[PDB]
Amino acid sequence: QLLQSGGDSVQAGGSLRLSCVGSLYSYCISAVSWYRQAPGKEREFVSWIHRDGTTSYADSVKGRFTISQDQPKNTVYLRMNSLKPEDTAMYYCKAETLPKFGRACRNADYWGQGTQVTVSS
Repeated sequence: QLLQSGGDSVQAGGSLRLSCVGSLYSYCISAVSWYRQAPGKEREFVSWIHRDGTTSYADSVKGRFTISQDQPKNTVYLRMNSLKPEDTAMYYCKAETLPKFGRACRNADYWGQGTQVTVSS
């Protein structure tokens, strides 16, 4: 189970930090990612962080948002800076696990239930 926190309404130019907190074994996790979906639109990729610390970003947020992780805290953060109205959406985190990492590990994707972020002009 993945739980999320940190949603809010903020003014354009502001900052928020979303948390993805996993009731999972960190050693099972290959990568955690953030997605978002706005009404009337398909899901969008936002950011990705591997077990080994490598990160990747969608073009929309490259250099603007930062993804980071604290595995002892079972937590991955989406650090949303320089926000603009276009970033308004429901944000979802995904944790991918792989069985190679341990006996309890499954080949599975786990998803949080969504965190609303609203950015007004």
